[PDB]
Order: sequence, then structure tokens, then C-alpha cells
Amino acid sequence: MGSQFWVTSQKTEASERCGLQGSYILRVEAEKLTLLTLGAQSQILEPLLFWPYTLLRRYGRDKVMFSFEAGRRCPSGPGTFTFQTSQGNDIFQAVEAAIQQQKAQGK
Amino acid sequence: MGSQFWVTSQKTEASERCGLQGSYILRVEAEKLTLLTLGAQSQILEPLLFWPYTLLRRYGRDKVMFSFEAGRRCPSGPGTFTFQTSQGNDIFQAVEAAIQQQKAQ
Repeated sequence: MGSQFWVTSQKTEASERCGLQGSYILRVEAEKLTLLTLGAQSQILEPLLFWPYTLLRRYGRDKVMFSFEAGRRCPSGPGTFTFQTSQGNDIFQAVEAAIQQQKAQGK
Repeated sequence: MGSQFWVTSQKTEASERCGLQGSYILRVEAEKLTLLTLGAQSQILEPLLFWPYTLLRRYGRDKVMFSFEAGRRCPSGPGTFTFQTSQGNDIFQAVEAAIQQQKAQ
């Protein structure tokens, strides 16, 4: 389904609105980034939030984190989402290849 | 559900009938291939057609494409589905494993 990274949410209004707190799995997929958590019942990983690439305003990273700005149409509502992690470059790389691959009509 | 590949529909009687045209994601799952299109409003991939492995006559690949024949029992109907892709092999491999694990019980 796509690469997964264990990340920790650092406070922003959007993450606050979505009641995000603590650590999650961010998964880079073909047309979206998904945020996942252990299901309370299922006790396996399940989606908590979707961010279709075509609905993100911008995204970036550094040696300490990964961050992006969801646009109005994203399910979380508009705003910045930032996650602490030392694999910022890796998530950025995968998001970037998904998008180019996707923009190339995908095939 | 499994690994996904971007694919382009190749004109075929069945794909015409199902109305397929353009790019899609072919997802090879534990018991079927699922053809997903990107959501109009949502901008999220969404199931379009599903082909359970036990309902496929055969399938295969080429450096230029991947293809399979659905049996009469598929929701899409019987016929050939071909998708131009340069990953026909990785897909094919994936289906093998999918199917290998299935009857591996």
C-alpha cells in the first residue's frame, strides 16, 4: 500500500482541531498520505486521516521533521500538519515520487 | 490491500463494455485484482472493478503490458483486459505470490 513511518505530531491548529496527539504511522500512498492508528477494537493499523496530493498546498522536511499544508478541500480542513521524525527526507522522497509518477498520467 | 500499479487501458471488447479508458491503479490483493480510479470530488482512489483470482481464466505479461481474461462469473463480465504498463512483470510476480499463498491452504 505504500511506505510507512512512525511519526510524532507536533502541535499546530489543524492537528489540534483534529484532536491529534502523540505518535502515528504516516503512510505515503499513490494519491494521498494517510495517517493511521491502532484500531481500538481491531487492534491493527487503521486510517485516521487522508490528504489527497492534489489537495495539499505544499510540503517539506528537514533533519527533524516532515510538514505539509492541507488545503481547504482536505478532510482535515485547511492548515499545517507537522510531524517530528528523523526520516523527513525519506517521506519527502516518497511523496515526491508518488506525485511525479501520478502526474505522468501515472500510466 | 496490496501493491498498486499505475496502468493505461488498452482497447479491448470487455474494457469497452465496462467503459474503461485512460489511467488507473491496478491493485493486486490477497484474493483479487481491483481496478481503482481517482475520485471526482474526493481525489482519493476508488474501486471500479474487482476480479477474484478464482474467477480468472489466465493472465500474463510483456515488457509493454499486463493482461488477463475474466471468466463469465466476474462482475465485469468475461473477456480480455489489457493494460499497457512497464511493470507487467512486478504485477505478474505479485499475482503469483497472491495466488501461491491462497491455495497454500
